[PDB]
This record gives sequence, C-alpha cells and structure tokens, in this order.
Amino acid sequence: TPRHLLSIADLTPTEFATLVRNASSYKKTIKSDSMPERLTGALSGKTVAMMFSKRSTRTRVSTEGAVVKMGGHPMFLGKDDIGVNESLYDTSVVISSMVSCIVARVGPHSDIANLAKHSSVPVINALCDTFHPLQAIADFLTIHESFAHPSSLGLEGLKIAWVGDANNVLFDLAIAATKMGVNVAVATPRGYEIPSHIVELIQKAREGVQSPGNLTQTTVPEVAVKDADVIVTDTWKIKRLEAFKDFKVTSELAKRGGAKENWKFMHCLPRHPEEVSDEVFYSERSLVFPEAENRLWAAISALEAFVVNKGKIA
Amino acid sequence: TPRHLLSIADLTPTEFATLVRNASSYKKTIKSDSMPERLTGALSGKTVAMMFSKRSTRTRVSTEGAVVKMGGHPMFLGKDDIGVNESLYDTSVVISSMVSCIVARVGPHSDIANLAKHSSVPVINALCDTFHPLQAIADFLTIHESFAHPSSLGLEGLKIAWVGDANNVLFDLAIAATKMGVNVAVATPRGYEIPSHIVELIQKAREGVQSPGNLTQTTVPEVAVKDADVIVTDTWKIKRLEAFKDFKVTSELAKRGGAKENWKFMHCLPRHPEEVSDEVFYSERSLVFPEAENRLWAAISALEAFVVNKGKIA
Amino acid sequence: TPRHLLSIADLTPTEFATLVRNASSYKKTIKSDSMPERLTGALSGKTVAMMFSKRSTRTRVSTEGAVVKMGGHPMFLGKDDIGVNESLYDTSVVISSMVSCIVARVGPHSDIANLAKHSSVPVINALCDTFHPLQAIADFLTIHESFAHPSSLGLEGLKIAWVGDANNVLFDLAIAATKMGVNVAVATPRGYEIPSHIVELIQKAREGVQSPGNLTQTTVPEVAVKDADVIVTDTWKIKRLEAFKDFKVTSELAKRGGAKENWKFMHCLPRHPEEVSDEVFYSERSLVFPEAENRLWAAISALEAFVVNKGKIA
Ligand SMILES: [Cl-]
Ligand SMILES: [Cl-]
Ligand SMILES: [Cl-]
Ligand SMILES: [Cl-]
Repeated sequence: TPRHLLSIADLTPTEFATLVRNASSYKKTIKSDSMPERLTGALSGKTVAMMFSKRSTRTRVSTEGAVVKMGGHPMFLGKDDIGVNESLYDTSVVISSMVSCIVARVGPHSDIANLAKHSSVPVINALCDTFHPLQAIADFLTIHESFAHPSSLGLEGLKIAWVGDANNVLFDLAIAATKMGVNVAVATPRGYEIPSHIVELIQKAREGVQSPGNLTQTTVPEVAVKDADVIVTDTWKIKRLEAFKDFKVTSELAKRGGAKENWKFMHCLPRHPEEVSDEVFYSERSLVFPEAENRLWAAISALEAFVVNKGKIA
Repeated sequence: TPRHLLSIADLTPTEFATLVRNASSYKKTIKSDSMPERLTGALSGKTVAMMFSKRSTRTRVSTEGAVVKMGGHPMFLGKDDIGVNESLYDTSVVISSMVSCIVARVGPHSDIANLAKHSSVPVINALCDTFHPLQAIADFLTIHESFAHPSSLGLEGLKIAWVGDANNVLFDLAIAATKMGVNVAVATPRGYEIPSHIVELIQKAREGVQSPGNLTQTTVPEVAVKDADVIVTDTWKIKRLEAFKDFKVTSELAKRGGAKENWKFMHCLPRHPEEVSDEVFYSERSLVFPEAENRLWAAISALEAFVVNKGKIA
Repeated sequence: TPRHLLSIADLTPTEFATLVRNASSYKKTIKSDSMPERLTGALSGKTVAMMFSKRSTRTRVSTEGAVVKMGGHPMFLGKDDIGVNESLYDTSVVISSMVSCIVARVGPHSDIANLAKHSSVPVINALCDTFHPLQAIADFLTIHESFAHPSSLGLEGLKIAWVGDANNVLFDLAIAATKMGVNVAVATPRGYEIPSHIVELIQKAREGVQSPGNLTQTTVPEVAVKDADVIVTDTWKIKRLEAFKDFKVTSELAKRGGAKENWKFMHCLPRHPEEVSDEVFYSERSLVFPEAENRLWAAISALEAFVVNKGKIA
C-alpha cells in the first residue's frame, strides 16, 4: 500500500518541520551553484504524471521545475487530455501502472480520494475543494526564513491573521500552525465561515502537542489584526462584492486594529485589486514573491519524501 | 532509406517473436529495480516527435514513458499544434530533419504512407484506419505470459475468438496470430465484415510458415466462441445499436456456445458497457489491466528496434 | 543584471559572426555522430520556459530540440496556458525566479521589453512585431555554407534582393547584412515600406564597420533583382491581394530583371502559393529546407551564448 499526501492532517508535527527544514536546506545549496547528493539523478528514467481538471499554470511551473532538478520527466495531462468516457476506477489503475507518481488536481475531494484509493503509486494533492498541502509547506518555509527541537520550527507564540473568505488554503495553513504552536485568528463575513468539519480536524491536530496553536473566529476585521505578526488574504459574484465591504487589507486597517509595528503581508497569488491595496502589496512588508518561489523548494522536498523515500520522512 | 513500422505485415515471424521476447525480458528486469545495459542512455540528447490528429491520451502515456526509460525526450504535437496551412511534403521533410523519430497518428492510411515516404527518420504507426502494430505486440506479450524455437512463441494450436466490429486492431492481431500458428475466428453482423484487402494480407502472411493460423468468418457469435481459449471484443450511431443486438460478451454466451472451461477475456480500452458485461470485465478471467500496461513494454521494444538498432531486430 | 537577445541590433559584428561559426561547427560534429564537450550536460537539472501568445509550431520544434541536446528541459506554455488575469510585472518576476531562461513570443514589442525589464534570467526573443533574431542567424548560417578575419564571415560584396512585404524578418536580416558588408535591395508596394525607425537602426549599425552593407529602396521588382546573388520573399486581405500583383517570385522575373546566372532562393516558411512559383520553390536553386533545419543549429548557439556563457560570447 502506497502512502499519499492529501492534507497536512496526514503529517505529524515532526514530519512537517522536517519537510520545511529540507526545503530550506536544498534552496540554500542550489541557489549557490551546487547539487545535494540525495537529489542527483534520484528520479532518472522515471515519469511523474500531472493531472489537471482546470487551468493551473502557476502550479505547473513549480512541479515541472522540481521534477527536473531530480532528473525525472514531468507529463502534463490537462482538461482537454483526460471520469466521463471511462470509469474512475479504470483510469486510476491504468495510469498508475505506467508512472512513478501522480500530482493531481480535481474538483470535489470525494474525487481525489477515490483516485488515490486505487492508485498503485503515491498520489500528491495539487489542490482540491478543502485542502492544499503544498501551499502550507511553502508558507511556513517563508515564515521560517523571515523570522530567523525536531518537532518544532521554533515559531511558538506567533500570531497569524487571516482576513477574507474561508477556503482550501486557510484550512491547511490553520492545521499546520496548530502543530507548530502558532496562533491563528480568522475574520470572515457572516455566511463564509470555516466549515465545522474543518474545525474538527484543527481540534484533532491539537492532540499530543505540548503548546498547540489557538483558534479565534470573528466577523470584525479590526479584531483579528490585533497583535498580529503576519496578515494574510486571498482572492474572493454580485452577492459577494457587497458582502466583503470592509475586508480589503490596507495600511489604515493595521494601525486602526493595532497590529505589530513590523507586520508582514502574505497572499498566495494571483492577486486581484479587491483584496489588498497597491501600497501594501508592493511595500517592504510584502513577502509575496519569495512566497511564490518557495513553491519550487516545497515540491522538491515533498516529492523526495513521498516518491524517492517511499514515505519514510527524514 | 529508413525502415518504418506501419503494420505487422512488415515483420517476419522471427522478427515478431523477438520484439515480444524483448518486451517480456525488459519488463521483468525493470519491475525488479534494475536497468538493462542495452537501454541506458540509448536515446539521450535525442527527441522523438509524437504527432496526433485526434485526442489519444492512453497512447501518449505509454510512448512518453517508454522514451524516458531510454533517457530521451518526447515532444507532444496535438491537433491544435500541427496538411492544411502547409503541404504534407514540406511538414514531413522539415520536422524529420530536427528529430530522431516520429510516432504518428492520422486518419486515412494514404496519409501516413505519404508522410513516411518523405521522412528521413524511422516512422512508427501509432494508429491509423486499418493498422495498429503496437497493440498486437502488447496483446501477444499478454497471451505469452498467461499461457506460460526462434520463429515461434510456442503458441501453436491456440484459438482466439473475436466478437464485434471488424476494425484496425483485429486486422493486425489476425496477421500476427497467422504468423504464430494461432487460430482466429471472427463474428460480425452483416455489413461489418473484414475488408477483402485485409483478407489478402492475412493470406499472404501464410507464406513460408510450416503451421500457419487459420481464419474463420461467421455471422453467429455462438459459432465463433466454440473451443476458444481467449475471447476479444472492442468499442463499437442509431443504425449500429440495433445491429449488434446479440453481440454483447457475457457469461451466458461462453457456456451456450461451448468455449473452454478457463477462457480468458481481452479488450484494448477504453471500455463502454455495451460490448461486455460487468461480471465478465472484472472477473479473474480478465487480462484487461495487464494488457493495458503491456503497452509500455511494447513501446520500449519497438523504439529500441527501429530507432536505436536502425531496424536490425535482434 | 541579465543580458537579453531582443534583436541583432544588440550584437557587435564580431559577436554575430561568432554565433554563426559556432552553429556551423556544432552542426558538423553532431551530424557525424559526436558531442561537443562544451555542450554535454551544460543545461542539466535546468528548465527553459517557452511562452507563446499565438500558435508557432515550427519555432517550438527547434527550441525544444536545441534545449534537449544540452540535456535541459523545455517547458511549453501556450495561449491557453498563460497580462490579463494578473499584472505583467508579477508574471515576469514569478516565472523567472523558478527557471533558467525564457524564450518568448508576444504581439507588440512594447510587451517583450517590459517582460525582460523585470526578468531575473536571460530573455530570448522568439518573434515579435519588429524583430526575429533567431531567423537572421539561421539565414546567415545558410548563406555562409552555400558560398563556401574574426569580425567577418567573408561575405563582403554579396547582394540580397527582398521582394514582397516589409516585415519583422527582413528588418533583422537587413541589420545583419549591414554588419557583414552585404548589400540589400528591397522591393515593396506603395504603403508597405520599411518603417523609418527601422531605417534608423540600419544606419546606426553602419558605425565602426570599414565596409558596411548598402541599402536600396524600390517600388519596382525588376529593379531590385539586378545582379542579385540571392532572392528572398515571405508570406504576405482583400486590400492586399490586388496590391502585390507583380510581386510573385518567378523564373521569368529573374531573367527579365537581370539577376546572376546562379541566383539562389530563400523563404523562411510556411510557404503559400502566392509569393513564389512551384517551379522556383522546388528547383536546385532553393535553399528552403536546409534554411529550415538551420533553426536547430542557431538555437543551440544562441542558448549556449546567453544562458550557459551568461552573455560572454566566444
Ligand atoms: Cl488544464
Ligand atoms: Cl524531458
Ligand atoms: Cl490531440
Ligand atoms: Cl500557442
């Protein structure tokens, strides 16, 4: 039976800190003109299949680059390429028998689990309705660098403020922060709250950690930002535009709610002009571009762990 | 002048058995964590062009994987990519001068021959109107494993029963079976028979073999299945659905017509629910998934033979 | 700051002759079953991004092949893949941070410069509104072979005649010919002349060359072809077809205008039947197919120079 990566919920706190340290390490070596021994030709002769249900160029760029550093071949199968004209069972058994890994994006989560259930090779979740494991790893890599033993990244007592809609990215970030002893506070409009199944996974993630990260739920943005070390948002039709009125991240929101003097900004891209101001996006406060690049380093770490080390994280 | 693979009609019985033994051999070595010396970096620095006229994801998956095991690069050029805005002559001379091989799928057979006629590198037929060489090699690999000197795979006296429409796949399978001393019987509705040009190639394939495979043509399914070791079908609008009434492969058809006690089932995928029953498809009788995977092993064998060994099969 | 290749206008006469000699050299070695030491694994572990705004299969084929000879990975991002749903600044910073090079095709030239302005890796111009650097290198490689010290390819005093529309390809060819001491004469209909910004770059290219190539502008085709060593055209709706009446390259045009006895023909493909006659296109006068293949050799040279040698041409 192969081990899959569907959500941060599948990782112990130790396993998660290790993926992040590895990405940090590989990044420092490769950006100064060297190759890690563990990675050289680790995937040569081998194919990784990328299955995408809707366009996702950004995700493609980093998976593609990560596979190639390991000397493997990335295979793109988009929405014009591939459960419509053939059962989901069949597609799953057949493709997995001629590749070494599947990186997959689909719509509903029920879809990805069924695929993994019958795959004979490790499946990694590129993005689904409720999870986004690769993004969390990138985001914590970024946090770890900017604020620079085995079961921790030394981040205990930090505060993250999320302002906007409750979605896939927040869900996994929340689960990670809890394991790392980081406090999270979430501001959303009435009707756009964290689903209670997600609150259940966050709570279960508390088990066995001596100082877990705490969860705060609010309707008022000025409340969330209080004493925040980092502020995060995300992309949000007619119904929505009126509802998110005061939810735009601005300089005036930080001072008014009382965030830390040196608060930093994060958004996982692409960015539209509704969620955040130009002044904020392009300030020295903004970790946006390093965060985007850390996708490359997070994919290398994850693929080494799940494909090469067949799931034994070290 | 380069040597092409357009049909099993181009192969001697010895050359065909050798391609099958090679695929079997390479499969056993690679699935137990080793590389054959003959294959390592055999295609490095080199590009193989894949030209597809209509979607064919399944074929792509195996060609892509096969090229990469040899350390080469597979280039996908689909129907939005490439004889409409430029003569067929020109396209053929130009592309072939910057690659080492073309794996091509087109509509009419007249199309593929004209391309090959002016290519300066070996062309392999991925699928056309009347032939499908790669499929036959896979199918005989499968048969050879399940029922486990140079001019034979030791299969003399076996029976294959084809029930359904007469198409490209059957044509090449028939030509192969004849060379291998395997008996084939074909049940089709009135109007959907083997074209007499095909019957002519089967008959010509008889020449020089001491015990050739025999051909049987019928309109009644219960007649074909008599004493059959294997039963095969394939995907089959308004006109057709009424015509194939009794043609659905079922448990009740095997017993009624008198097939062997341990008859096995084969279909080259994708499968729809009209040709065969769920009960049959998923039984221990069904070699469907191994048959699908044997495409990978058959491509490695064929590309080694035609591209690396420049057509000298050994 | 990375060095880009946007136009032949960025190259000294020495740098241009060197790119051409290198392509010639690499071509001779590789076509006789050997690898140049400088090229082997030069790009391994590394990704090159290809960004295409409109279909351009021919360009893809040669870039793809060139990258692979160097052991790198080519990544195709077409018009369904990627400044619409995200600022041009953002796309530029993000993609360039996870690849080693961008080969790009866009519409307006203002577009490509802005991309390069913010890229952290070398950008090469695949084709834009006014330039086509890769084509010029191919064309001069071809000329250099057919008519077979450091600041010259030994072509002084040759004549090139362009008959047809004034476009991107002609512009760069003209700038190259000037640096190489080759004479160019241009026949176009009234309304379809070289833009005066281009005439300005040709004139600036004269500076510092002891025998620069001369420019001639005409409305009559029979005038241009006088004493020409080579004749070139290109693809040219309702308004246009009447205007180019006498502009079709023919046997009868050469004799009538008085071109050299052994004049040669060039067209960068694809060809339509309006610009040139079948008799001319397929004669022994036609360097069309070698010219098409020389794209492969020109890409290897250019990518070695700009990506591997980080812009120090040698
Ligand atoms: Cl897609
Ligand atoms: Cl590759
Ligand atoms: Cl296609
Ligand atoms: Cl495109």
